[PDB]
Amino acid sequence: CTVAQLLKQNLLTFENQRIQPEEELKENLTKVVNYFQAPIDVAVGYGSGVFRNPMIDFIFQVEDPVKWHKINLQQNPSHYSFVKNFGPSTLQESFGTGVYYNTHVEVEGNIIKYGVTSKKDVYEDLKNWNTMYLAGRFQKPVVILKGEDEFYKENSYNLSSALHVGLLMLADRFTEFDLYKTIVSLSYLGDIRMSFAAENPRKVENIVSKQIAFFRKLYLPLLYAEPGVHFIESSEVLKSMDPSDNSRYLSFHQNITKDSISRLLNGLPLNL
Amino acid sequence: CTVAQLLKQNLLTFENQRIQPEEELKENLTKVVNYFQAPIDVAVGYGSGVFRNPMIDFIFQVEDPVKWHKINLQQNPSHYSFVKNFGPSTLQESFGTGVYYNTHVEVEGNIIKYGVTSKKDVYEDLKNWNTMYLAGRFQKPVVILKGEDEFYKENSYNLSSALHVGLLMLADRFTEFDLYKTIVSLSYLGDIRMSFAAENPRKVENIVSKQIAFFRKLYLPLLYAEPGVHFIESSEVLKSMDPSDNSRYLSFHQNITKDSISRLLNGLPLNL
Repeated sequence: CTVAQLLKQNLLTFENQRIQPEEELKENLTKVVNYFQAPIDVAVGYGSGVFRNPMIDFIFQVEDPVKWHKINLQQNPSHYSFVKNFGPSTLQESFGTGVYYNTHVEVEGNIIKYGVTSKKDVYEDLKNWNTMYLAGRFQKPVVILKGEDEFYKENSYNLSSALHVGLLMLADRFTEFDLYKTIVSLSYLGDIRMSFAAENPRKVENIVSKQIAFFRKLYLPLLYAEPGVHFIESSEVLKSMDPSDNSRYLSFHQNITKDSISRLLNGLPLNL
Repeated sequence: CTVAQLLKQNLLTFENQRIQPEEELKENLTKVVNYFQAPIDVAVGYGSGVFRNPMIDFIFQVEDPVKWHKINLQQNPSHYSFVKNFGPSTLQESFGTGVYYNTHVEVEGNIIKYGVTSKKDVYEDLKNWNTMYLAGRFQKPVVILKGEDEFYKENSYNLSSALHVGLLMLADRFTEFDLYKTIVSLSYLGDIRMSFAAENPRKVENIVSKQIAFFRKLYLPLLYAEPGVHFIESSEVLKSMDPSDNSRYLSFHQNITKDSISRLLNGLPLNL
């Protein structure tokens, strides 16, 4: 594969999001997601365990959390930290909100950490950016183990919106490195608040530099299709560049008018 | 004044925050602030009307919004956009929330736009970062027309925490430009969501470059006092540098250990 092939990716089938891991590592993560009996609608993998002893982080989007946590309690009560009372407690309030994390849980010889959240509040964030605490996590390279094509359709507008905010911040001439570092800076605090990011946070430069091939697969097709954003490098260097190359970063030019900025600004989910 | 003088600023008296404008513009601003009959506790000035026809932006922090708006309604009812009902109807739900804005208002020959919010909820954000929508605004150069010494004390931990997040994101060697651009990237989306930022948003490089003298007054003393962060430039060039000089950007080195990053991380308000 080459960087030029990344530009002609089918955006209507969401080919830019179809990031699959190593064939050995793939079904190893399917082994741990098919282990759970409770119905998982969308399974997400991310972190140092997926994008390579390390712990593999997961996100489980569920039809509804109270019933999912019920069945998982019957299957794996050792994952939780329960309370035994002396009286004849809390039933729904503990599981009905936010994302519930279970850390350092062994499943198939893998130390896993999975957060369970409502699929509805993820989709609402992916299209409205109510808090962007969830959407910001998916503006970065992730692996979808289950429910892929349904999730790609909902995240496409989120990815597009992320690039638009980047174009709003960067000037006339910018490099792809400045763009990825900017997109990462948007969700940095939110990923710390949601316990998404590495348990000890990494540097912005290191996040992008080590995942440059997947940041390109995500956003380079959106840059090629975005009207008014021109590639400066010729097609000869794009056909000869490996996506994981950090020796050269592509530079861009964008048309910056009063109408272009207002078009970018008004096409995002967070304006009244 | 020189960049070297900015390094030995009295942090105990919050001298790094005491940003006062031109003497002619300062009296022109307090004439607008003192015009309001309702009691304003902390008057904030920001935007292109303060850091220079343009509209001047304000933020009024009040002890209680419902009784503040009642006094301002009977004094300036033309500022608001009221409703008239045919029946003999909200009362408190319209003002006991968020920040209420009145846009394109003349006060004293100046077209101004002032937002009113609870001083209690500002201090809750300046200390805990519940949403950082309000705190992110004061991580950037602002002018305090009223309630300075009481506001500076509450914002000092906010500024210090902002620099710590920047150090979490920047690598071993970084420039002051990289630090300011990163700090701005943290509050960029939050300022759009709160209508703080200019009604047409500006590029990050322009926000920093045109305000470099005040970003230096804010954060250079904090970098001097921060343990493990050393200035690379010699004291001879710091004594010959004007704070508003964009020709040279100071570079830094920081010591990056697992205990240094954990100290920065756990010293922040947003982790349970």
